[PDB]
Amino acid sequence: MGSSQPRKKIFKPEELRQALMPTLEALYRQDPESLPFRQPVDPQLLGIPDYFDIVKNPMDLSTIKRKLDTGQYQEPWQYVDDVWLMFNNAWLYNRKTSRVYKFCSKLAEVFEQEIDPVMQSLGYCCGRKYEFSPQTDTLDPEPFVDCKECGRKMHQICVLHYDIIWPSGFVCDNCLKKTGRPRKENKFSAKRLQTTRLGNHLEDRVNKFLRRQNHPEAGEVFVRVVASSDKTVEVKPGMKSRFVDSGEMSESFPYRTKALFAFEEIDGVDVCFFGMHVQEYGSDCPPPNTRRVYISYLDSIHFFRPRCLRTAVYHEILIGYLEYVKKLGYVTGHIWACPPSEGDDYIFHCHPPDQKIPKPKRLQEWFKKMLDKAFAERIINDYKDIFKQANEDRLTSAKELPYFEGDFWPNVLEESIKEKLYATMEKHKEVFFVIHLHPPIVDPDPLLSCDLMDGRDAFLTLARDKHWEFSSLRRSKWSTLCMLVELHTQGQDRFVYTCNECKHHVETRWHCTVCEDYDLCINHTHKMVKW
Ligand SMILES: *O[P@@](=O)(OCC(C)(C)[C@@H](O)C(=O)NCCC(=O)NCCS)OP(=O)(O)OC[C@H]1O[C@@H](n2cnc3c(N)ncnc32)[C@H](O)[C@@H]1OP(=O)(O)O
Ligand code: NA
Ligand SMILES: [Zn+2]
Ligand SMILES: [Zn+2]
Ligand SMILES: [Zn+2]
Ligand SMILES: [Zn+2]
Repeated sequence: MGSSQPRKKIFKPEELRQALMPTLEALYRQDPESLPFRQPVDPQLLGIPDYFDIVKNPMDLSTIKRKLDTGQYQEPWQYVDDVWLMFNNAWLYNRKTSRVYKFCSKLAEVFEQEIDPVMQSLGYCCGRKYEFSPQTDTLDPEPFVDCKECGRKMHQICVLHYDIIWPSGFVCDNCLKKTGRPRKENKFSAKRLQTTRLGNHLEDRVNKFLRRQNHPEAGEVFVRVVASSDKTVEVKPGMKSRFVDSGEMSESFPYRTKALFAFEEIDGVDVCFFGMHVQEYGSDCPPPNTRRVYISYLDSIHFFRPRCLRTAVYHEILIGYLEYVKKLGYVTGHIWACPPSEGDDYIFHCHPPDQKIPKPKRLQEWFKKMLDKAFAERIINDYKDIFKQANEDRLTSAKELPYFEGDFWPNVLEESIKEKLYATMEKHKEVFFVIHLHPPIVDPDPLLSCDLMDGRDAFLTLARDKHWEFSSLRRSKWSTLCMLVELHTQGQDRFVYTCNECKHHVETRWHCTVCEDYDLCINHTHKMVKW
């Protein structure tokens, strides 16, 4: 296996030592925390024959200092990787309550805030050793990539490099200030996802809302509908033979499901922070589902900036949804406020460890607060929970309850035929909402075939494979970076162009500077370029 990198950056021992050992010194100065670490662990002094069967590679301050003094480190990452082995040996062998487990953690905390700046003016991203959170003994490591001119290794996630975006390879940031080069534009951006009138309504709505507070840290939000597709919900086999063979409810119900996500600009790059799947039952769907929308799933990662605006924006999105479908012609909407099972994530592959999953009452209350200003903003006229609504309308048949795909009710009914039930309704009153917003329906928006977001399973699965975690701000940015590459490139629709006056087909064409999607034939107010 041969090596080439003609003008590599090589660090001479004194360069490395002179820069890196200010950091080792900070660790030695921690008294008493550092004293079990100034020496290699001696299992016969400590009475733990355990150790070398458990820790297959001991490491300690003294060893790292001698490696540093003799020059056994060629690249700084080897120095960094050795102390993390020292910490990792500590955190492993010892119980999470040990004294030296803690000592270590204080040492880890100081090495974290010392190594990052040093490694940065050595031209590197951080001085951290990163590994992906466990899946179903081993962890997978964060990827690295090497600058095409430096040869110096950096965290793929730290510098957000992706070959599909920049196919000429990765080149570092100061080798571009010396190249005179600025980095080519990332054209695979959340904003540049295909725009739709639904998506525009919600981003246009929250955007000046955020200006309504004008907090300095706020950045742009892009809302995009990334998948849209006509589906049919089959009536499940219990109610199957008892209501449709009779002919009182339909065999299937046609709906249009959409998946839609919201992104914010953080540190200059798209971060995805909200996702939702809806079911829209139009005006030719027969009773009981006619003119009804339903929120299958909703999920969130909390890194929205600033956090004192976070939830407000979730609401304005939801508010904007009912505002949008009201006008298109929908009349009632239906929420099942059920908080995530397990450590089961609804949409996003791996939530932050310290993001709290609400108690159902908290989420119920949340949805009630959300609804209260839809009423007040003159948007919906009111809303009840399912019983102050079911028997206000005096429902008595099992066939009158809206019948949605994957909803609770189709399956409680499903094997209540197998074996009473108005009681199983009334226990779960506050988890199911019914929203009154108020001539056929028209979805102006086209259909977006994008299998990845055709239901929540495709996206979760692919992130698990590819370690697109939403665990931290930095991992969030990286899996947004790649989520968007998947949406842009391997979506299932490719585009025929039309010229807005001529009805006609175009390939050669002129496009407006500012119009949302406006081309016109060579065969007007706007500045146009030839595309
Ligand atoms: O930040 P929120 O407005 O998030 C609302 C969401 C519904 C988007 C969110 O909860 C989410 O990501 N849900 C994922 C799955 C889901 O909701 N599925 C249902 C689809 S119908 O508000 P939260 O409700 O998340 O919490 C706000 C504050 O309350 C604290 N908190 C949440 N959960 C808690 C539990 N179990 N115990 C104690 N406190 C809990 C959070 O820390 C939040 O407080 P801050 O001061 O903002 O940190
Ligand atoms: Na342990
Ligand atoms: Zn890094
Ligand atoms: Zn470089
Ligand atoms: Zn024309
Ligand atoms: Zn025009």
